[PDB]
Amino acid sequence: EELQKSIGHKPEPTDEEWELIKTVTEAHVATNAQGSHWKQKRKFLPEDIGVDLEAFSHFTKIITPAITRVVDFAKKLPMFCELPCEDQIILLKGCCMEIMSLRAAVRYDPESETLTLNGEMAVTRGQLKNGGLGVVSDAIFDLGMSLSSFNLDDTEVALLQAVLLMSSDRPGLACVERIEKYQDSFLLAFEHYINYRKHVTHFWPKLLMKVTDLRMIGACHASRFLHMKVECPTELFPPLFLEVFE
Ligand SMILES: N[C@@H](Cc1cc(I)c(Oc2ccc(O)c(I)c2)c(I)c1)C(=O)O
Repeated sequence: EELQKSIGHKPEPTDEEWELIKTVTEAHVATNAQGSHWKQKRKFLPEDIGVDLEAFSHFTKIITPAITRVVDFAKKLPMFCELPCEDQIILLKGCCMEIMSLRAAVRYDPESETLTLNGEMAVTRGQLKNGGLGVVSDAIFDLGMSLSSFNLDDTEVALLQAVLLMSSDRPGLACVERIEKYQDSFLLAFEHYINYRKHVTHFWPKLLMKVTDLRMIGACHASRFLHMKVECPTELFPPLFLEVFE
């Protein structure tokens, strides 16, 4: 590999990696709300709506499905299934917001300047921000605008998600080595898929910087959550939302 890159060849996926790629892609497509017809099926949140009580209410009433779809995505990855229960929980809690944010970001529309949540609710920066996210909204929107020129396909989005999922640095993990090895497997297949796609200069390095940003979005959301349960009541939070962000 290192030798091949030296010569200047950009290795494309092996047959082994194409299998992994098909698996991850299908896992994402099956659990991606509203499939590919999301634009027609989206409804714009009334300009008047939107910590703003009602805005927060709308978002939190649909976060349960969004969350379980992330779990559904992970369940369809055999590597994820090989991990012990404790690690599975830790990986899910860790990447949940990161992946949900990605899925919202990739559905940014310059025309309306909105993101689409769960493929059905189109919101502006101001609305998402006032409904509880604060600056996390700015971060997700900036990412979305930024990603439009990356022209990511379902496979690329799927692989980003898999890389986020398999983070061996989540506190409390037991299977550090194994999870890192899983991630390396995804990263390699990812880079090979990107060579095959032939996008844009320094594409791969630029994409990896997005991984870091999604990381940040997850972390700031944790802080936002602490700010929220100081304001909003506790009864305003759905049970699964509480389980994941504790
Ligand atoms: N759109 C995604 C899922 C998704 C659903 C929702 I509601 C989102 O807004 C949030 C998220 C966390 C919060 O604490 C609050 I308040 C609002 C986002 I960002 C993403 C998908 O397609 O799976």
